[PDB]
Amino acid sequence: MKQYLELMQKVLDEGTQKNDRTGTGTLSIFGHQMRFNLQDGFPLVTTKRCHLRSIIHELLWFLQGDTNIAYLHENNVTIWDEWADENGDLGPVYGKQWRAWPTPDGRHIDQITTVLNQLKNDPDSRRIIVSAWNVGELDKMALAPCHAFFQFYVADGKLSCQLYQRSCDVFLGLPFNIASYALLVHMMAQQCDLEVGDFVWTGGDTHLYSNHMDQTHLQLSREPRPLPKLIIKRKPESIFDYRFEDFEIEGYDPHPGIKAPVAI
Amino acid sequence: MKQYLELMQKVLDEGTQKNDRTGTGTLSIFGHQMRFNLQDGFPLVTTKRCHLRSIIHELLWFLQGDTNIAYLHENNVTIWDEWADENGDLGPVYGKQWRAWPTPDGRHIDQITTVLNQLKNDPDSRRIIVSAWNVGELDKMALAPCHAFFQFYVADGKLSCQLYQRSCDVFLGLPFNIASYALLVHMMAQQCDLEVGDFVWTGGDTHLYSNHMDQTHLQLSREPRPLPKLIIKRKPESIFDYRFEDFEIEGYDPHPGIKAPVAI
Ligand SMILES: *C1=[C@@]2(F[C]2N2[C]([C][N]C3=[C][C]=C(C(=O)[N][C]([C][C]C([O])=O)C([O])=O)[C]=[C]3)[C][N]C3=C2C(=O)[N]C([N])=N3)C(=O)[N]C(=O)N1[C]1[C][C]([O])[C]([C]OP([O])([O])=O)O1
Ligand SMILES: *C1=[C@@]2(F[C]2N2[C]([C][N]C3=[C][C]=C(C(=O)[N][C]([C][C]C([O])=O)C([O])=O)[C]=[C]3)[C][N]C3=C2C(=O)[N]C([N])=N3)C(=O)[N]C(=O)N1[C]1[C][C]([O])[C]([C]OP([O])([O])=O)O1
Repeated sequence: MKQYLELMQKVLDEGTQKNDRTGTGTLSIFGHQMRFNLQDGFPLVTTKRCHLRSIIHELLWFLQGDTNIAYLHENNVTIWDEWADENGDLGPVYGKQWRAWPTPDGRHIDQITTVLNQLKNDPDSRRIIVSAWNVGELDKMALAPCHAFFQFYVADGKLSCQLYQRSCDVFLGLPFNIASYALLVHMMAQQCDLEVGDFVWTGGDTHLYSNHMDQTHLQLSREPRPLPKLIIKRKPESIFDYRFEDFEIEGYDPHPGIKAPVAI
Repeated sequence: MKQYLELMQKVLDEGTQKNDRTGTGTLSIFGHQMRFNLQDGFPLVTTKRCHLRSIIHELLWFLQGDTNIAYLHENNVTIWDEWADENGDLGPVYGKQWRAWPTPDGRHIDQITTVLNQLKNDPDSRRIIVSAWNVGELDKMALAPCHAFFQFYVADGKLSCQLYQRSCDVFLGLPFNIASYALLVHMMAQQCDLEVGDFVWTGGDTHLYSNHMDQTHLQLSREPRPLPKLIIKRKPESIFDYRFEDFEIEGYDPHPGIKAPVAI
C-alpha cells in the first residue's frame, strides 16, 4: 500500500545499522506514524500476498484470552510456534493481558469489555485504552509485546484507533499488525454502532532485518493495487463471538508472495 | 517553537467539538506526532515565557517516586494542588509507577533503575520502556497518567526518547510535557555517557479547551525565538541525585507569559 511502501523506503533512506537480540542485525529508524482511513478500503498489503487466515485466527485467539498455540494449531496457524514451550505456552502475552490483567489486590480486569463499555456510554473519554504492557509480568512472557498499547477515539460517529508499536519488523510483522488492528476497529465499530474512522499506527524501533533487504527491494519495485474490501456477514451478540466465517475480503489481487526468514 | 504553533493551528483548523469530562468543551484532533532534535537547543516554548521551576521540581519529584504534593509545596510549586486530597496525595501516580510498579505477588519493580541498567548494559535493546499505565491501579489515581508510556532508543552513541501522551492540553500542559521529557533525556544521557538525540512526541486526544481560544490567538501571532540551551552544572552520582541548582538555561528570551484558567 502507499503508506507501507513509503515506510520501507524511509528505513532504507534513514536507517542506522543496529545489532539486535536475535543477533541478525537491523536497519532501524525511531518514531514513525502513518494513518489509514478504513473507509478507503481494508488495509491488507497488495505488493506481496498476505495470509489472511493466519491474521484473523490470531486475533480471535487474542480476544478469547488464550496464550497457548493449541487453538492456533487446530487452525493451521504456526506463526507463534518458535516461542512456544514444550506445552504450547507463551506466558501471559496479549490475550491474558487484554482479558485478565492481574491487579495487585487479587482482581483481574477485562480491558476489551472496559473499552466496549466506554465506547457506548462515554465515548468522549480520553482514557479508552488497552495495554499489553504489564511490567509485573514481562519476565514470564515468551516475548514482550510488540504492539503494546492502543487507544480509541470517537468523533463524528466514527471509531479511530491509534497503536503504539514498540518494536516493528517492517517486512514480516507489519502487514500482519495493520490488517489485524483494522479488523479490530471494524469489529468494535459493529458492536457499538459506529462507522470506521482511521487506524493510526505509531512506531518505536521500526526496522528491516539485514536478511530481508533483497525481498525489500523486490517488493518496492511493485505498484500497489486497489485495496480489498472487508465484508462482515453477521453481527454476533458479543465481540467475543466472531467466527472465522463471518468475515469476507473482496477484491484482493496481490503480487506474488515473497518469502523471508523470521529472526528468532 | 515552530512544531508547537503548527499543532496549535491544526487543532483550530481541524479539531472537532467535544464535550469533555471537565464540562468545558474542547477542540480536538486524534493522533499527532512531532520530533525535536535536542542537539538544536532545549524545546522550551519561547512564544510564551514558561515556568522552568515548576517543570524541574515536578520531574525531580517523579524520579523520587513521591505521590505527595508536600515536596511540590516547599519549592512553591502549586501545579498539582487541585487534584490532591486533604493529605495532599494523588494516589499511585507517575512517581509510584516509575519507581515501584506493584507486581501481583507483592514485589515492586523500579522501572527507572531498570532503564539505566539497560542503557548501560544493552543499549541496542528494543524493550527500553517506562509505563505509568498500570491498569490495576488506575482507579486509585486522582487522574490517569496523561504522559502514559515512553521509550528510549540508542543509535550511534545518541539517546532518543519517544512519548505516548494519551490526553493533551495543547495550551497549558504541552509546553510543560515537552521540556520535562527533554530534561530527562539530558539527565539520562549524562548518567550513561551518551550524546542527546531526538525527543519524539506522540499524542492521543490533543485539544485546546474552549476557554483558551483567546490566549491561543494571542500566542499564535508571536514569532518563535531561538531555543535556549541546557547546562548541567554537575554530574550527580546517580540520576536520583539531580537538584534544581544543577540545571541552568541560557538564551531563553521568551515573549511575555500568558494567563489561562485550568480545566478541573
Ligand atoms: C513482534 C510481534 F509480536 C510479532 N512476531 C511474533 C511471531 N509472529 C509472526 C511470526 C512469523 C510470521 C510470518 O512468517 N509471516 C509470513 C508467513 C505467514 C504464514 O506462514 O502464515 C508472511 O507474513 O509472509 C508472522 C508473524 C513473535 N516474534 C517475532 C515477530 C515478528 O514479527 N518478527 C520477529 N523477528 N519475531 C508483532 O506483532 N510485530 C512485530 O513486528 N514484532 C517483531 C518486532 C521485533 O523485530 C521482534 C520482537 O523482538 P524484540 O526484541 O523487539 O522484543 O518481532
Ligand atoms: C494532564 C497532565 F497531567 C497535566 N495537568 C496536570 C496538572 N499540571 C499543570 C496544571 C496547570 C499548569 C499551569 O496552569 N501552568 C501555568 C503556570 C505555572 C505556575 O504558575 O507555576 C502556565 O504554564 O502558564 C501547569 C501544569 C493535571 N491536570 C491537568 C493538567 C493540564 O495540563 N490541564 C488540565 N485541565 N488538568 C499532563 O501531563 N498533560 C496534559 O496535557 N494533561 C491534560 C490532558 C487533559 O486535558 C487533562 C486530563 O483529563 P483526562 O480526561 O484526559 O484525564 O489534563
